[PDB]
Amino acid sequence: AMSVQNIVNINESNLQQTLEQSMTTPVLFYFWSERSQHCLQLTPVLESLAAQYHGQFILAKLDCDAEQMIAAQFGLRAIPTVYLFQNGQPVDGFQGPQPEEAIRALLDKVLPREEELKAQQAMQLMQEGNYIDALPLLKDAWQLSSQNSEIGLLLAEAQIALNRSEEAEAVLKTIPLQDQDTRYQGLVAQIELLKQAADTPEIQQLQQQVADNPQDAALATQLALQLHQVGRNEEALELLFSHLRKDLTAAEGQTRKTFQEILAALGTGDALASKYRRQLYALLY
Ligand SMILES: [Ca+2]
Ligand SMILES: [Ca+2]
Repeated sequence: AMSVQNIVNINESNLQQTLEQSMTTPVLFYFWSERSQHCLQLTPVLESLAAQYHGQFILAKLDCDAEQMIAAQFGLRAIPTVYLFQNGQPVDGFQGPQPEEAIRALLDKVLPREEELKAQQAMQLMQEGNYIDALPLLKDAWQLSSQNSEIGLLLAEAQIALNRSEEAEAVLKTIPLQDQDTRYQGLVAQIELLKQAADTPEIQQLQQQVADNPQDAALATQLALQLHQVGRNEEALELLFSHLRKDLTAAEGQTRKTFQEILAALGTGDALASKYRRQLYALLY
């Protein structure tokens, strides 16, 4: 049934739909009467909570004078009654006037928390491969949830698809041992595979040659270039930046040129690049 600000008036034409809606979205049934002075207080309050809650619950007004038989079916003892429905089943409710505060308390006890809504917005974005916009929702939701496991797993999954394996690892190390179940174990395996896939023969050999020659700018620069080949961009940038802090001519300007090519490749939309651009500017000028 179509709502206007998430209010529908119940009659025999829409009872069954609304009861069915209740399986997915909680429904606040409000048994009311034009003749009830108490309904005159309650009505305005319930309608504006129906506005302020943006579809998180539907208000189902049942006029008990116009719809006497539908009302007898619910088993009313007084008008007004307000009953929260979920799964076609009454959950909680009350009878008589109530301040806004008791109503919210009844509503918020059942409605999804901010972090759950955020997690669901993020899951949709991830559905649309928009991992990049899912990330801030998941960080937000994860903090709000006090770093709960379920959200944790989603946050790690997002960081992995974004090639932020280090960040994902840091999240997963957070998870209680008892929650290290199937999904978690798949994530840990992905990470190991990702790491292995980025640990190239050429990188391994250049690595050791810089471990033992921690001053050859040209060696560090070819390495940085290999790291870039496989998306290890942060390591490649920090290492090129280490040597630029010492000499801007490093390895005869190849350090600076490689540094700026990587930044070019990462584009304007990269937090990582944008960080390093500003450090570069401050260092050069
Ligand atoms: Ca378990
Ligand atoms: Ca400066």
